[PDB]
Amino acid sequence: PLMVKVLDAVRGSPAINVAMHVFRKGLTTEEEFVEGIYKVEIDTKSYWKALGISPFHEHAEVVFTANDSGPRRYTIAALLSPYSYSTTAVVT
Amino acid sequence: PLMVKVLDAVRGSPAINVAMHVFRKGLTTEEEFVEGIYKVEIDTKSYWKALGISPFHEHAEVVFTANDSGPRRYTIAALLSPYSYSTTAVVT
Amino acid sequence: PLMVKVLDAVRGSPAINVAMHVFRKGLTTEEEFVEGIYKVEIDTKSYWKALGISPFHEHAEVVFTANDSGPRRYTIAALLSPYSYSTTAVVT
Amino acid sequence: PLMVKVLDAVRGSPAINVAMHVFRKGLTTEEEFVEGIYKVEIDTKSYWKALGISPFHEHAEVVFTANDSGPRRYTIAALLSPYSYSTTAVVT
Amino acid sequence: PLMVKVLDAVRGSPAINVAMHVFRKGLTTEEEFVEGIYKVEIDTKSYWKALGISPFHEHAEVVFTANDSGPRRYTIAALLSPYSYSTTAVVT
Repeated sequence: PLMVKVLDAVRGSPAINVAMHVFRKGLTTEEEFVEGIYKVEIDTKSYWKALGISPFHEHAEVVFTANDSGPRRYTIAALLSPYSYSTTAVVT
Repeated sequence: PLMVKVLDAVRGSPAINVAMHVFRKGLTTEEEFVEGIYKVEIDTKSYWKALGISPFHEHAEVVFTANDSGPRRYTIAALLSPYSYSTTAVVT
Repeated sequence: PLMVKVLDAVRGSPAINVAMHVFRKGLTTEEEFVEGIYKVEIDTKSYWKALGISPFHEHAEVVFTANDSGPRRYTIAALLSPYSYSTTAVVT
Repeated sequence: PLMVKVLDAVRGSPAINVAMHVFRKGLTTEEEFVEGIYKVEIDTKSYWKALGISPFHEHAEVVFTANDSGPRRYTIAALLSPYSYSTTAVVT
Repeated sequence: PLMVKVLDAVRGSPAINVAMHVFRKGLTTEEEFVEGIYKVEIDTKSYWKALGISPFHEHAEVVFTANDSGPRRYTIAALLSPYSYSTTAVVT
C-alpha cells in the first residue's frame, strides 16, 4: 500500500509551486519519459538537426555561416521564484 | 491500494501552481510521454529539422547564411512565479 | 483501488492553477502522449521542417538567407504567475 | 508499505518550490527517464546534431564558420530563488 | 516498511527549495535516470554532436572555424539562492 501526503494542512496564504509524480509498475528514439515540467527557455537556437539518412551523400559543396549578433536585451525579475508579502519591480 | 493527498485542507488564500501525475501499469519516434506541462519559450529559433530521407543527395551546391540581429527587447516580471499579498510593477 | 484527492477543502479565495492527470493501464511518429498543458510561446520561429522524402535530390542550387532583425518589443507581467490580494501594473 | 509525508503541517505563508518523485517497480536512444523538472536555459546554442547516417559520404567540401558576437545583455533577479517578506528590484 | 518525513511541521514562513526522490525495486544510450532537477545553463554552446555513422568517410575537405567573441553581459542576483526577510537589488 502506497500512501502519499503533500501539504496536507495549510493555513496563512503561502506561495507554492508543486510538481508531484507517483509511478507504479531511426535517428532519435525516446520512450516512457517526462520532460520539462517547469521549464524556461530564453534565446535558444538550433541550426541543423536530424537532416535525415544519406544527406549530402555525393559531391556536396556547402558553405555554412551562422552570424549571431545584434542589440538584444532581456530583463526578468522572479523567474521560477514565487514570493509572498514581498515587493518586485523593474524600473527603467 | 494507492492513496494520494495533495493540499487536502487549505484556508487563507494562497497562490499555487499545481501539477500532479499519477500513473499505474523514421527520423524521430516518441512514445508514451508527457512534455511541457508548465513551459515557457521566448525567442526560440529552429532553422533546419527533419528535412527527410535522401536530401541533397547528388551534386548539391548550398549556401546557408543565418543572420540573427536587430533591436529586440524583452521585459517580464513574475515568470512562473506566483505571489500573494505582494506588489509587482514594470515601469518605463 | 486508486484514491486521489486534490484541494479537498478550501475556504478563503485562493488563486490556483490546477493540472491533474490520472492514468491506468515516416519522418515523424508520435503516440500516446500529452503536450503543452500550460504552455506559452512568444516570438518562436521555424524555417524548414519535414520537407519530405527525396527533396533537392539532383543538381540543386539553393541560397538560404534568414534575416531576423527589426525593432520588436515584448512586455509582460505575471506570466503563468497567479496572484491574490496583490497589485500588478505595466506603466509606460 | 511505503509512507511518504512532505510539508504535512504548515502555517504562516512560506514560499516553496516542491518537486517530488515516488517510484516503485539509432543515433540516440533514451528510455524511462525524467528530465528538466525545474530547468532554466538562457542563450543556449546548438549547431549540428544527429545529421543522420552517411552524411557527406563521398568527396565533400564543407566550410563551417560560426560567428557568435554582438551586443547582448541579460539581467535577472531571483532566478529559481523563492523569497518571502523581502524586496526585489532591478533598476536601470 | 519505508517511512519518510521531510518538513513535517513548519511555522513562520521559511523560503525552501525541495527536491525529493524515493525509489524502490548506437552512438548514445541512456536508461533509467533522472537529470537536471534544479539546473541552470547560461551561455552554453555545442557545435558538432552525434553526426551519425560514417560521416566524411571518403576524401573529405573540411574547414572548421568557431569564433566566439562580441560584447555580452550577464548579471544575476540570487541564482538558486532562496532568501527570507532580506533585500535583493541590481542597480545600474
